[PDB]
Amino acid sequence: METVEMVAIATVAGLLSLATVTGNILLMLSIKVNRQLQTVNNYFAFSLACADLIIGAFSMNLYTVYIIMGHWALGALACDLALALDYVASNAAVMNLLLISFDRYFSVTRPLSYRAKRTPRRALLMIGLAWLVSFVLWAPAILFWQYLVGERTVLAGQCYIQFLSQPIITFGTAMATFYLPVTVMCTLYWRIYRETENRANIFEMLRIDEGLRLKIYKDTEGYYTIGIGHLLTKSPSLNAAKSELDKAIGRNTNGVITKDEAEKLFNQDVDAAVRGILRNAKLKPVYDSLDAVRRAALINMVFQMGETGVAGFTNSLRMLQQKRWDEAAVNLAKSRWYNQTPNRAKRVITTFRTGTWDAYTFSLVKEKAALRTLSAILLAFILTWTPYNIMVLVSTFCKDCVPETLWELGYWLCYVNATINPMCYALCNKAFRDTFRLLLLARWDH
Ligand SMILES: CCOC(=O)N1CCC[C@H](N2CCC(C(=O)NC3(C)CCC3)CC2)CC1
Ligand SMILES: CCCCCCCC/C=C/CCCCCCCC(=O)O
Ligand SMILES: CCCCCCCC/C=C/CCCCCCCC(=O)O
Ligand SMILES: CCCCCCCC/C=C/CCCCCCCC(=O)O
Ligand SMILES: CCCCCCCC/C=C/CCCCCCCC(=O)O
Ligand SMILES: CCCCCCCC/C=C/CCCCCCCC(=O)O
Ligand SMILES: CCCCCCCC/C=C/CCCCCCCC(=O)O
Ligand SMILES: CCCCCCCC/C=C\CCCCCCCC(=O)O
Ligand SMILES: CCCCCCCC/C=C\CCCCCCCC(=O)O
Ligand SMILES: CCCCCCCC/C=C\CCCCCCCC(=O)O
Ligand SMILES: CCCCCCCC/C=C\CCCCCCCC(=O)O
Ligand SMILES: CCCCCCCC/C=C\CCCCCCCC(=O)O
Repeated sequence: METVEMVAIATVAGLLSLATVTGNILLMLSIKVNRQLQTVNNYFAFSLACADLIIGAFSMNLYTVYIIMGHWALGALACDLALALDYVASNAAVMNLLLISFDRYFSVTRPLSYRAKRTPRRALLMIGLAWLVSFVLWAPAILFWQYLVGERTVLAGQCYIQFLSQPIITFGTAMATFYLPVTVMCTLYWRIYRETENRANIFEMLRIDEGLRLKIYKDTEGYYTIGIGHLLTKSPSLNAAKSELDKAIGRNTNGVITKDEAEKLFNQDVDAAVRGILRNAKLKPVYDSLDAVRRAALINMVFQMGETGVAGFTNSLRMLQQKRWDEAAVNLAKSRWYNQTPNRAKRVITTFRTGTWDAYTFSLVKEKAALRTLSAILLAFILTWTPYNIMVLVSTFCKDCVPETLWELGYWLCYVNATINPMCYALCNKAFRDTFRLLLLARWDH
């Protein structure tokens, strides 16, 4: 290799390493330095940042020395240990994306029953096991394959995994580290998106009908409440209500909360109501029969009158599961419920009639930073790891088809995932972008 090429690769690969080290350090420090970022899902973001910091600092720079020198001059032990660090960190990154996806999946689908398991202690447990499973998966086969075969077939001046020499084995590892994780995460995301728009529609429906209060108030019974009828305490103390609010939110609210904190509290309530419906023998068959829109109209009724109240509408409930909506609408209107809240009752009854949201005027689903970040990091993994996995795919159908130059470039693209991951957080999350900016400006000063 020419000296002109040596300096150029060193500068470009060196700046890439610098951009990767900085970005993942900013991500780790942002979570450390900012309280608003100290959340359960960001424990996984920090864990992912640690894996990407190893890729940037170690893997990238060692790969550069290997390319520039044209051979491996550090010995077989140094080779096998460096391969172990590289594969274990790359797999720990994939396993961390799986932890982010699953946590986000359960927190949206099961907000009540999962956010009782969703502690920083359980995040740390899942993180450690992800790093341990990653090590136990790659490191023993990297170091001991030569001993099971009876020969080290990797030549001196060469560094690669011996068991990956056959393309089908490499394809097997690609199925387990790319194809299956990606299919699992895409399926998890489509469920997360569908649930989010479903839950947002129930929130906007009840916001119109019941009303949203961002400050502590008293309900009809005189108990302290917040949001869309979220009971804080039965205790006749405002400080007891404020303390129960801070325990539920995770911050010193002082009796005032945001719409998103009021939506999170409402989604636990939807889960509590849906648990009741499925446990009630009179509401369970009708709810199972109904579609997503009519399910929300039943939830609306439950939120207003209670479990037994809605169960009192025996003939309307029968007509709704028989798909005779015009008939069900007649019986629902001839009630004390319609007489008290005519505007709200008509809107609910129309929802049961049409099966649409026409009685209300709903906006498209507001994609929150969490959903957007998840989609961005998933697309970042698919984009940067696709070239290498296509190269693996074609190598199974054609022996030595893939040029050495292409393996080299596809490996570099895998590494680029570690560079673009902190960018996904900065583009999607305002709090990350401002903390990254704050930290960079603070470092520039002094
Ligand atoms: C999920 C497990 O991970 C993978 O399936 N991966 C797919 C792409 C290949 C990638 N690396 C790229 C650098 C290569 C290299 O020569 N590294 C040294 C300079 C010699 C030892 C250090 C080794 C292979 C690792 C990540
Ligand atoms: C050489 C060091 C580079 C490392 C920087 C850290 C990576 C994070 C930065 C990239 C994200 C870009 C931020 C711009 C936000 C624009 C928001 C938008 O319009 O959606
Ligand atoms: C956080 C993970 C650890 C980061 C440590 C980074 C060190 C790895 C970088 C590679 C360059 C150093 C390798 C020296 C090889 C040259 C010696 C020789 O010519 O034989
Ligand atoms: C209760 C399920 C057991 C979870 C054990 C997870 C093993 C560690 C590896 C991490 C990545 C694997 C996929 C993520 C599963 C997490 C699901 C959960 O939150 O329980
Ligand atoms: C993502 C999974 C792909 C990784 C492939 C590895 C599969 C696991 C099997 C490995 C068998 C080798 C274990 C090493 C045994 C050590 C023997 C000894 O004591 O010398
Ligand atoms: C995200 C979906 C992307 C679709 C994947 C299809 C595009 C393939 C990607 C390009 C890089 C692969 C390079 C293949 C080189 C092997 C051919 C050869 O023998 O020279
Ligand atoms: C990540 C930003 C870096 C900027 C992109 C430019 C660097 C990538 C390209 C350089 C590698 C060389 C590719 C051309 C093939 C040369 C063939 C050969 O080496 O035999
Ligand atoms: C300061 C660093 C300058 C940036 C590098 C320039 C990158 C431009 C993009 C195209 C890829 C260049 C690859 C060179 C091919 C030469 C082929 C060879 O002889 O190996
Ligand atoms: C021309 C297609 C572009 C493919 C993108 C590959 C990613 C490049 C990013 C990192 C820069 C590393 C410098 C290139 C190393 C030289 C390898 C070689 O061509 O022999
Ligand atoms: C609120 C604070 C956030 C704390 C989150 C802690 C998560 C744990 C992080 C991962 C550590 C994984 C181990 C990394 C190995 C590095 C070893 C090395 O330097 O080679
Ligand atoms: C986990 C802690 C790791 C500690 C770092 C150890 C660094 C490894 C040092 C180099 C030893 C190289 C082994 C020599 C094998 C020669 C084989 C050959 O050249 O074919
Ligand atoms: C025991 C289950 C009964 C269902 C609760 C509904 C009680 C009806 C009366 C009060 C209206 C309050 C406003 C709506 C929010 C209620 C939240 C909830 O308790 O799930």
